[PDB]
Amino acid sequence: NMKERIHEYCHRLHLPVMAERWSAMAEYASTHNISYSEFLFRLLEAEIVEKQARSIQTLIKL
DNA sequence: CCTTCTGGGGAATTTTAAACCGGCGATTTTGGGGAAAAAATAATCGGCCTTGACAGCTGCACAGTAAGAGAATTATGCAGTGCTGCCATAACCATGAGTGATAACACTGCGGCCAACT
Repeated sequence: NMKERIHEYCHRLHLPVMAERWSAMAEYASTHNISYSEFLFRLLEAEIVEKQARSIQTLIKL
């Protein structure tokens, strides 16, 4: 199906965040009118928020 | 007594039969090509007719000559040792040439560090 392959690719790119955020943003856009560009913008926003949180945690760990 | 008729023979001419040679029309024969059929030769198939073997197994004996295996004996080639002489090599200095090295930039290999998944 589509969801399983999406999650596969997301994890292969090291983006379980992508699997999680795509669910939320997809639900929101299906419940709203989000142009594909804005949907992608929200996707990248969530990805980089989680990525920056992880990077800060790793730096503090070091 | 005389006249007319007839017959034989030699020469000239005509016709028909026979034989040869040539010309003309027909069949035959030779050559080549294509197709069909027959026969010859080789290979493959089935089957009948006839008989050998299976019945403990073959190792040994003698004949003569030659080969070979083992042991003893002998010959010879290698090695070992001493003394003397000759040839090679090695040691030094000089000069030339080749290669290992050094500087600089570019590309690649290896080790340290960071992150992602189980």
